[PDB]
Amino acid sequence: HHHHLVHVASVEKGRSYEDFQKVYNAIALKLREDDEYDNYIGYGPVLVRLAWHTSGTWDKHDNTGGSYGGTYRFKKEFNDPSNAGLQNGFKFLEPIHKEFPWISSGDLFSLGGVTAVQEMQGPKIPWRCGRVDTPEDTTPDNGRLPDADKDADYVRTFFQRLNMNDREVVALMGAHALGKTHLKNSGYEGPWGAANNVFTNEFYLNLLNEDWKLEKNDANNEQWDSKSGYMMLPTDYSLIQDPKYLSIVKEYANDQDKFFKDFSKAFEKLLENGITFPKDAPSPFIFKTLEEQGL
Ligand code: HEM
Ligand SMILES: [Co+2]
Ligand SMILES: [Mn+2]
Ligand code: NA
Repeated sequence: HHHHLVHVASVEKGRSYEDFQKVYNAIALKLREDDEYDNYIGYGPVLVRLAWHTSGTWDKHDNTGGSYGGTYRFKKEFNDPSNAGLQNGFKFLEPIHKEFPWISSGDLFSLGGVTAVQEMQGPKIPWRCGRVDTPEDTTPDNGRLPDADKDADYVRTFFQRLNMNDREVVALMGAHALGKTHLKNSGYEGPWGAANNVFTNEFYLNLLNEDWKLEKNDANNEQWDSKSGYMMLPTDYSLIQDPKYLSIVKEYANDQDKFFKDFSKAFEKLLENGITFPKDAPSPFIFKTLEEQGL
């Protein structure tokens, strides 16, 4: 059994590193300017989640979904219950897309995530251009993004569809250092940590070090809560119930640099799943932060 859907990366006509650095800079400047959003968390976390949700529809079996097509712009995916709240990220990106109308939707959504991680002091994420918009009938159906009310076996099985192994899964879930759950979006409420617009290994430290109590929230869903005001989803808590996940959680809690390196690889892989880069395509771009540019 096999399929023949191939998505070849095609560089936006005549564009090079300097063009994409300008898009990065525009995103980063707006992150700095529109910093009141979500009680001064800012838009960084929602842009990371947008990049992940637009990429995380991928199915390795038939190459449907994924970042290439930019299909979140279509109402079926836009209105996926799993994507509730991402509209805020999309709205943030609208004036960026207006200024740089040549960038594909896929490139913009993925670059938004890269920019957010880097501007929030995370590792450098190499990023490749060339995603090409595909039509409305290529939009994947709802239900390909993960449920939160599940255990480690669910998590492991879920992520096999994205060709992610245990280490890649645990690394990727470290992004929950950023932002928070919002009851109206997901039926869960609260942050995973304190410094939730700074990219760190705090998710792993909190998971291991806090005193967690299994509680019911105001939407009648179970979540783990600490006296510090943090929370963990059942899927997150499963990373310390499963012995193979627990070993990796401990590794990243004890070595931020290792987490950063593994996250960077896994996040680039996530954003590139399903894309064929031709042999003569440009090398991955590593963008400078605003702080690096003195901007
Ligand atoms: C089993 C896998 C996962 C589950 C079940 C899950 C679940 C959730 C849920 C329920 C929220 C709250 C949404 C809201 O109420 O606004 C959330 C937020 C978030 N997740 Fe995940 N997540 C998963 C994996 C990931 C991955 C792989 C990434 C990135 C690499 C990620 C990044 C984020 C970010 C950045 C937010 C914050 C959004 C904000 O503050 O606006 N998550 N996640
Ligand atoms: Co098939
Ligand atoms: Mn065939
Ligand atoms: Na400010």
